[PDB]
Amino acid sequence: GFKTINSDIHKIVIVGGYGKLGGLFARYLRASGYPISILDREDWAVAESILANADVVIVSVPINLTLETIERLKPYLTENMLLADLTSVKREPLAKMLEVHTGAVLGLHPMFGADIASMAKQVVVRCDGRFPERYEWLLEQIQIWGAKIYQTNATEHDHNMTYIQALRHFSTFANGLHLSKQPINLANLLALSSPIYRLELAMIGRLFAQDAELYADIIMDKSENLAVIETLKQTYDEALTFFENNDRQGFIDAFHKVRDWFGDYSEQFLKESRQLLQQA
Amino acid sequence: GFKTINSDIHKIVIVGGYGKLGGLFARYLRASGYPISILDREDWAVAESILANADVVIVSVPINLTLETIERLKPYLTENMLLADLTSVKREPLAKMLEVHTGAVLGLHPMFGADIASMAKQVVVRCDGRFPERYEWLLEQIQIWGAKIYQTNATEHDHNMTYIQALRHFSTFANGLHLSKQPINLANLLALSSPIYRLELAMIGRLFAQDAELYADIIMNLAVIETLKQTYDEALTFFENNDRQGFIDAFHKVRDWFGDYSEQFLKESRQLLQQA
Ligand SMILES: NC(=O)c1ccc[n+]([C@@H]2O[C@H](COP(=O)([O-])OP(=O)(O)OC[C@H]3O[C@@H](n4cnc5c(N)ncnc54)[C@H](O)[C@@H]3O)[C@@H](O)[C@H]2O)c1
Ligand SMILES: NC(=O)c1ccc[n+]([C@@H]2O[C@H](COP(=O)([O-])OP(=O)(O)OC[C@H]3O[C@@H](n4cnc5c(N)ncnc54)[C@H](O)[C@@H]3O)[C@@H](O)[C@H]2O)c1
Ligand SMILES: N[C@@H](Cc1ccc(O)cc1)C(=O)O
Ligand SMILES: N[C@@H](Cc1ccc(O)cc1)C(=O)O
Repeated sequence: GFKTINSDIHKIVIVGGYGKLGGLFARYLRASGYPISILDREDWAVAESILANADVVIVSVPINLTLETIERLKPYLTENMLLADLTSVKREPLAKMLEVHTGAVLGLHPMFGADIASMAKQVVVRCDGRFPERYEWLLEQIQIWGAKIYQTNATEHDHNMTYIQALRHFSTFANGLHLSKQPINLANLLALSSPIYRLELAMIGRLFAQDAELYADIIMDKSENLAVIETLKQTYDEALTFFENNDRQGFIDAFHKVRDWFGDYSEQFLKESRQLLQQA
Repeated sequence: GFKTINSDIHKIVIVGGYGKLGGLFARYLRASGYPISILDREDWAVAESILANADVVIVSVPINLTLETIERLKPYLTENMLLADLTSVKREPLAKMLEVHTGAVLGLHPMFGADIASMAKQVVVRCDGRFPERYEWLLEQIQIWGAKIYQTNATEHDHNMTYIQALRHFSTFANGLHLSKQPINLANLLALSSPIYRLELAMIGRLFAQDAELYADIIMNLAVIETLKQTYDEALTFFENNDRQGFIDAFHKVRDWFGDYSEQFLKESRQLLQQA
């Protein structure tokens, strides 16, 4: 149960609302006192009646269907409505929402999966479209759940996701792929693993419990993503050289330079990770 | 304070005892009622008196100095002593301990760093050298502190460390190296990061807070890192060829290799972060 920030909101439609993320937001919104209607894959025959008199429309469909879904909403949108999305990429969905709708437009990116037990300390990225004064209530509602909002423009958002998501999930993918080809039994590795070592494997394996299509569409979104993963391969080759050459001091010098780049974050991360495992 | 499993142990010598791991073991053993003498980098001129009447000698020096350090102990060792190590590699240190000492010999590998706040649920690998009946007390003592003992031979230990340590730390090293060359500011990435995404970066940056020498010696294994290089290529090909279904099919096959561990790891990681 959560405080209802805006009691003048009488109907919220979630497009893709039987999905994992859309469903999660539907639950949180219902628990905050807002009536929710769902428009999912088999409901378009009655889109007109589902969307009729909506105050808010939220789009949470597969990345590769998002832009066509936004266009499909066009005939049913009225100017008083808020149009928003939850998509992992922002530049193109935000531009498309602003093109199809003349009213308030808000881009969101929840930086978490649908398996969260609570919204406490989870981050949602805010990219303004139009009329932010009309949707302040929704940003405040999300914070009532305990989430934190961070604001960027949609282009900067996607630029940062190049590193945060495309690079990182590509890398984890390659690590899991590699492990899967090795002549080893995972349970044998786990028996020798203390908590930190178990967590090393968990951070790789947990990726594969999720939807392949999500990670495919994130990584494939733009040519900057291909470019950054091509450079990861070049760096892997550079790192390898130290071990082929048995150049222990070269490795150490590089390790020390990388520590200076992290700065005090290296020691903070060591501490945070230890505390995470100690409690648990 | 921990229960003293064996009250007949009157002197334990830790070679490398002012170090991070040696110092940690010295603190646990002192707290378990065992008198500790330290033999560190400067102390070899008085090694005769340090090692005199020792019941146990534990080696905890840099990996690259470990075998020559064991060799250097031979003149001060007597048959009744227990000789043991904490080294991250087991096959060469164990053999060299069996070579220079006629008495009880035990190989240990603590699977953790010195910054632990307790031994609860930490793993120590056990590789028997000689006369395990003589050192059961110490295996029990370590468990009194809350650690788990897992037993293997030194060859199988070393084989598993290829994957658990060499592979994983090399890959984390290459990822931090790569990140350090990107046109980004870490604080800015962190401000967009929910707890799971902060942990993605934490798991890389925390490597670099530790001793570069340790990871250099552990990694230097080459085969598995060279094959990782081959897998990076296969993975990249999906994105270069815009082969989405290929990627999805490969992702599904990896999930099947992890089996139910994928979902268990998703749950464990969620729980770890929610507790925080
Ligand atoms: N699950 C996550 O970790 C996560 C995290 C952040 C953002 N997102 C975003 O959520 C969206 C994907 O949703 P999900 O991850 O919950 O996956 P999902 O597959 O579980 O949900 C997607 C839903 O959209 C529905 N759908 C498909 N075509 C439709 C159509 N034409 N009209 C209406 N509904 C349609 C599906 O039936 C499904 O219920 C993407 O925008 C993605 O970037 C997901
Ligand atoms: N630190 C870890 O996370 C970790 C984990 C598991 C195992 N280990 C093992 O710990 C051992 C020691 O490393 P540490 O991590 O505590 O690093 P460290 O540098 O803190 O400790 C090494 C100690 O050995 C001393 N030393 C150097 N040369 C010596 C010599 N000739 N004779 C006696 N002492 C000497 C140093 O002065 C120092 O006090 C290695 O065998 C390593 O594999 C370390
Ligand atoms: N990467 C997150 C889930 C997620 C996926 C895609 C996103 O856009 C955001 C979050 C996790 O593994 O838990
Ligand atoms: N890898 C552990 C520390 C460690 C290092 C070497 C070892 O042999 C064992 C454990 C960590 O990052 O916390």
